[PDB]
Amino acid sequence: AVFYKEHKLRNDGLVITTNQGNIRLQFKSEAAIEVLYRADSKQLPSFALAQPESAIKAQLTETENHLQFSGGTLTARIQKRPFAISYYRDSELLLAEESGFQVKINFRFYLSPGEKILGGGQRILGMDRRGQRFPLYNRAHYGYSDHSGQMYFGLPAIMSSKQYILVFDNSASGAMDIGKTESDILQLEAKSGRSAYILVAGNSYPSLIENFTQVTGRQPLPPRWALGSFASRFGYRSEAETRATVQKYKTEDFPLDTIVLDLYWFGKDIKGHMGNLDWDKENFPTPLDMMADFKQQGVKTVLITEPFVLTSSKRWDDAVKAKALAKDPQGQPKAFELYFGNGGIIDVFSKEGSRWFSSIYKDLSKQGVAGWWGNLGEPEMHPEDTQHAIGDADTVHNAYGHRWAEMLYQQQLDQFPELRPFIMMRAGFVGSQRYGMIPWTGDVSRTWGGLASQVELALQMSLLGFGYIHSDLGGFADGETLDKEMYIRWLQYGVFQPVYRPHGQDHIPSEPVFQDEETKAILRPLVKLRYRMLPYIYTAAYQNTLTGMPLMRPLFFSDEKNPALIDNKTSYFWGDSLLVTPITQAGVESVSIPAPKGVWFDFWKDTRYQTDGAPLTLPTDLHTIPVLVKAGAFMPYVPAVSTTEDYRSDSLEIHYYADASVPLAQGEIFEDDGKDPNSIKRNQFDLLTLQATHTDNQLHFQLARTGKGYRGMPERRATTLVIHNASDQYQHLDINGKTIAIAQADCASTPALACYDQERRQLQLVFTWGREALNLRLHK
Ligand SMILES: O=S1(=O)O[C@@H]2[C@H](O)[C@@H](O)[C@H](O)[C@@H](CO)[C@@H]2O1
Ligand SMILES: O=C([O-])C(=O)[O-]
Repeated sequence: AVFYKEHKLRNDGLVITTNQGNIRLQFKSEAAIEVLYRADSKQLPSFALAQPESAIKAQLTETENHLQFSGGTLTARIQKRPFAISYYRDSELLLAEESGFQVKINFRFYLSPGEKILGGGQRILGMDRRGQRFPLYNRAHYGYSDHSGQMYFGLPAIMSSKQYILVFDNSASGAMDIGKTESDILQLEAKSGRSAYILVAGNSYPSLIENFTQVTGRQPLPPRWALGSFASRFGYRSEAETRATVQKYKTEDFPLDTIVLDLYWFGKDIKGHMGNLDWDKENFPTPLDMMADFKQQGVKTVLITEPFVLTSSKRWDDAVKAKALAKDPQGQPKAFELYFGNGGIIDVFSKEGSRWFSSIYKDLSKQGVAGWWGNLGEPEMHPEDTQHAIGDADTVHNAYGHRWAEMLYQQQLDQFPELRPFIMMRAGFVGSQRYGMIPWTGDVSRTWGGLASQVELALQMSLLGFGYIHSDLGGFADGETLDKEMYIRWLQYGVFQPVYRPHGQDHIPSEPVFQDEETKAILRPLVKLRYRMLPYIYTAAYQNTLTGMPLMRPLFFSDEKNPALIDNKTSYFWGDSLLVTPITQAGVESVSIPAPKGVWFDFWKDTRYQTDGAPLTLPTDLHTIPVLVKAGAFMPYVPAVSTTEDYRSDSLEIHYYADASVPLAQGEIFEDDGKDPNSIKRNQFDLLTLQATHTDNQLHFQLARTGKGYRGMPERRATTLVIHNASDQYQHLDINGKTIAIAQADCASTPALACYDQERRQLQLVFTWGREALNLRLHK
């Protein structure tokens, strides 16, 4: 039994006093509030908030039985007796406390009937997690397939169909019960740590995510090369083998930006060497030459590092001596048995651990390393009596990887202020995106079920801040012989998800260049397609940096007033315009795609479909997976290159999908130098926009460029605009008032400026796109 006693308004925050203690409410923006219970006491600081000490002016009003604390869109309604806070956007009930806070740490809230709940991060349980209970304790799930209540990267956060996000801003071993134990109760609990939650509201799912990333952090734009092709396996055993793999990509004509080196770079065996963090010179004898030779071919090098230093490693004595390791309660270095052997964990929460670890990254980055892979940051083993500078293992567990990322991000920005850090990690916390974390879904089995779970995993992480969530393409764990069909399907899906990184245990090849002729004839043009689509992908990335909009969006974005779509985890949006339906079983002959009402085109075949609600049945083939294009889409391409180091947009090819049903459409292409962390902030970019206006007798395109440009930017781009489903009635074209006749023959066979292909229903326009506005008008 809890009740209101008294309140103060101080430094813009409302401090309430109950019979059981102090509660501090600070608005972190107009649509986001931090509620800290036990505000009187010493607690761990926030990990989730990008600006933990901010509070914006709010309107407090008092009545008899209630208080009302309001920012712009979000209102906290604080009932006095019994004490219960509830949350409103306008006068719509988002979320009400039941008992609220208790003692362990425990928060309890009501769930409205029919409310659907996404969240928890990586779980394979269904998209609506209501009716489920699971732990908040990051932990490996080696060889998972079609089920998991607990894996590498949990998030103490949910997204509701009421269009709010709730963050349990707590790093400790805990649990989430989403109306499982009691129908109508959401319960959050932890063993220790901060007793705080954060509620964020939105008018729509895009605005919600914008609001969320506003307060938890925005991903800075990764380097363009992160959207390229990675060569990876576990693992290249030598410099010779790694040079041969870069060579194989060249001699097989597959694009390649980055080669990833697994744990054999620092020692000849899986066991016994972890913590060396230095080249195994018997197997990598000339690594500066190696990395420089690769950079001559436009190829970057990424190295795996782990949080553990083994007692058998070259660096044990030094790490002990520097006080870099986490300690036991006696106060000496804590050592424990890992798979790899006996060892300690680097204390990234301490000054001495951070400096020691940072110095090692600095030395290797100076040698040529372009990016970093941080593996096992759950941490994979983490005994409860391990003591970090700010708390014990069970208190800090779910923030270890988060702090590892922050440490490494700050370090890379300090060493290379003109480059974008590349940081790939397995485990983090809410807001780790603000440190550039690129997560992957761990050690997935080489099974169809492993593939069939990846969309669910990607969407759950994308919705809560992680745009670059991806999988080990082809599958990682076990298997004895390649499942060729599953592999092909996985690398096809690969094209339409955030990072193109095939990776697996090296008894079966993960790289597409090591596959048979049929497999390479299928995948080679799709990996080239990935490169041709870089303007589309990089523009989605730019939008993610601006607004948190993820690259993969769920089907439920298409209709916010149909909550039944929340369950779908087989069809998703890649950017604004493509609905992708991966094939997740062997031998599937056709698919039923639940395309939103409107007009859609087969991406591969140009076929036009219209639907008023009913699904579309498409046949399948081995060469592709089913992709529909939304009418009104602008799909931009550039010619395929071997490496994004050679990237050029001097030649653009843009495909517009016309339909009279879409009378107004827009597209955007974001260009910059692909490497500068300050390009957006300083406006050192070239933002191309395209607007189509489609009426009964006219189709009109308005083209423009904004931004201050960048070094090497083309002043003029050769542009081919291909209009799919173009009317055969268009008589003439004006380009900036200059009339041009539309040829009706020989389009593929003449240097035609405007030509209609009657057999394909495509109108092709070729022109020069310079810095000034350009208007193209077609009239009947
Ligand atoms: O248990 S593993 O086989 O899976 C772990 C990682 O998640 C993989 O990405 C990595 O390639 C392996 C070697 O460093 C690790 O051992
Ligand atoms: O829709 C049009 O404009 C047509 O097909 O003629």
